Amino acid sequence: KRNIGEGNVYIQATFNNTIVTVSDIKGNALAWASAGGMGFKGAKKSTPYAAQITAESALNKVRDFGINYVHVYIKGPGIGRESAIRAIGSIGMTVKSISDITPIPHNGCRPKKTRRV
RNA sequence: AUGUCUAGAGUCUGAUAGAGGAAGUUAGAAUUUCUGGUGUAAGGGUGGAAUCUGUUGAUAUCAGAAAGAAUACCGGAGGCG
Repeated sequence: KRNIGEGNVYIQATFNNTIVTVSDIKGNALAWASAGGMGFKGAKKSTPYAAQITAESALNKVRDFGINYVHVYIKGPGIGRESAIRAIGSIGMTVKSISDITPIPHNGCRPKKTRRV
């Protein structure tokens, strides 16, 4: 039984999966959840509905860590990232900032090759 | 074969644009690996799966260190050779 008050919620929303981590301001992780862990599999893992369920389950995991004050971090092009933020709002835990940490290189590390050569 | 001229072509003077070339320095983002924390059962991937990765602590997240390669935005019915 601890009280933190402040916190962060990281959300990675790629084309295959959604991962939601709830962590301190320092960044130390309190809990996490994922679409694969929420029982979905296959294309369901990347639908906006699965993102909504994953996020709200992640926060329900941490109902009793005495936090109501979060910074949202988003990366990835997934369709339902807005749904993740919307569900975080729907749970009633208030947000103070929304950010993106999507890595944009300065042209290094030549990427993968195209599909269907 | 020997002269003459300046409009062709050059030299000199002045102005000016440019990823032109070579050599020597420097930079940050991102990625990977390694080390140290938080934390748990998935991660990853496809039309759909599996191989693979992960309970020897993954993925995710925070901090530090190292190396390599390439230079987003400017940036195009551009510029130079």
